[PDB]
Amino acid sequence: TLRAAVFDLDGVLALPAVFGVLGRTEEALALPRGLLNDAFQKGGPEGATTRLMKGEITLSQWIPLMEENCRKCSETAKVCLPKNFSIKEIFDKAISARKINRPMLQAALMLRKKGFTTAILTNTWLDDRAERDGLAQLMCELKMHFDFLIESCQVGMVKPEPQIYKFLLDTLKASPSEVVFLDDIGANLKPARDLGMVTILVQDTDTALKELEKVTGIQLLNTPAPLPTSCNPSDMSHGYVTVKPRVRLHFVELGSGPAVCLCHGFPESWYSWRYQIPALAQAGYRVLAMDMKGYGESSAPPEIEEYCMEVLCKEMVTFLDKLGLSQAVFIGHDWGGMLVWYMALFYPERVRAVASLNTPFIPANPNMSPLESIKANPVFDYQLYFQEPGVAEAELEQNLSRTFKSLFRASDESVLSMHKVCEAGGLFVNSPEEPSLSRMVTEEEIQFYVQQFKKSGFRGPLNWYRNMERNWKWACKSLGRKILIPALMVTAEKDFVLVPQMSQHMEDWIPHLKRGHIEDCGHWTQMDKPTEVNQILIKWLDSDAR
Ligand code: NA
Repeated sequence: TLRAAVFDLDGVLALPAVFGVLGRTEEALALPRGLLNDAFQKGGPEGATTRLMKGEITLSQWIPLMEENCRKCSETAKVCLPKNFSIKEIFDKAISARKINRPMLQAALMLRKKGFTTAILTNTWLDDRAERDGLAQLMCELKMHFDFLIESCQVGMVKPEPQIYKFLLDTLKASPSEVVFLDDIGANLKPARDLGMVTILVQDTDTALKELEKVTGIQLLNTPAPLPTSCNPSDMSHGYVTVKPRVRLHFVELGSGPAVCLCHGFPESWYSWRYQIPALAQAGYRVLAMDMKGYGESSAPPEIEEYCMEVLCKEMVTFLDKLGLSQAVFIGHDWGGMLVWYMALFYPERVRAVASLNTPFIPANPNMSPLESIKANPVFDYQLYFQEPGVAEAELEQNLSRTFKSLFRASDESVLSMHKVCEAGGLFVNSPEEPSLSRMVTEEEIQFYVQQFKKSGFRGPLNWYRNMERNWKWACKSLGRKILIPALMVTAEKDFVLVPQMSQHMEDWIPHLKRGHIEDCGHWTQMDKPTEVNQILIKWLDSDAR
């Protein structure tokens, strides 16, 4: 019968509770027990703290009223507050120390995944302190995971008044017996129990989650490690820049801080970074996840030479110029990784730092045609199949769902071997018509790629492979250079085309190179091991890109 879960903020979704600082301050200063808690609740429904929680006044206006209450309580107790006593300092530290209670958030996310409507209901204030950004960030991270956020200072009602509970039920569109309500303050839980709500008094998180699990019948404790947060395309900010007549690049943008430009490979999308975008934004970066030229909402001109590396790099420089960005960190995967190494070699002044997933940096050999180098490696046979215009386009466009379901597979799920493709007659000739769904992707995720590729198909994307000679002549101009800006190379153990061993000589040309390595990871690094990718990238960005 339960179909809604409501959580308090202080002491439930975030710990240590700010309210607990009154007791901790009394004990540290050896003040009479309850002195600061009595000053905080002084006047009850008519006192300063209720006015603050209803939004009548702001936190900075309340701070001197709380201080006056502290003195009235200390005078009646016959005691004295310390010389440097500061309510602002006490509250600044408590708010800063209070972090998200990750197991409680994990449980709310699980209930929402199982069809529950979730909400945060909190008695809170209008924070106008100089340090208010810290709590604004915490609220942004939390609220995105809930259907509703109800704050006392916005609605002009406070717990435990009956009106805020009726407002909550109207918001949830639910009868009280269909709601579980979690709170750490017994008095604020009482009105919800009177209406008939299932209530949980939260002291330690583990016991609260055992009660929640028992009453909902859903496993919440001891669960497998969840995936990082993903992106819902319709919830993102979409940006568009014209880099030349007829050529417009699309990107998704999230976060504040140093600009980080994510460059996908073939045949992908900005959406290939769906697990990285929220994580990097939360870590303090302004993420720009591109639809590379030829893909998604970016322009896809038909000419092969529009996709040579020199042109593609010049366009990424123009993209930064139009956005007013002097630099960005460039992170690439597959063809995007090849692009970011050439951005580092030709435009180091515009690249704050560079990172590649899977694609190594191997200098061009000026004594061998790129055609002969490609012919020498059996795993690169699919590149020769992609050379003749129209052949691979017809195969890849014939059934888009089959194409993405065949390509996007973990290392132990393959249906396509990248060798003997020309002799076989195509990539999918020994592959099923209706491939099974990989554990890495849902049907809904495959359908997003299908819809993106309906616009321009595979001509633009395949043209990235049709400039081997042009790219080789341009790369040969850089053979006397080294990459001396901050760089990271991430290898994937089970990518059988871009094998880790191919990156072994990179330090000869990038002497200060940093590395990451992902075990049991295939070609589709970002979606195969997203937790590991996020950990490696954030660690590297925080040490080398700030
Ligand atoms: Na072949």
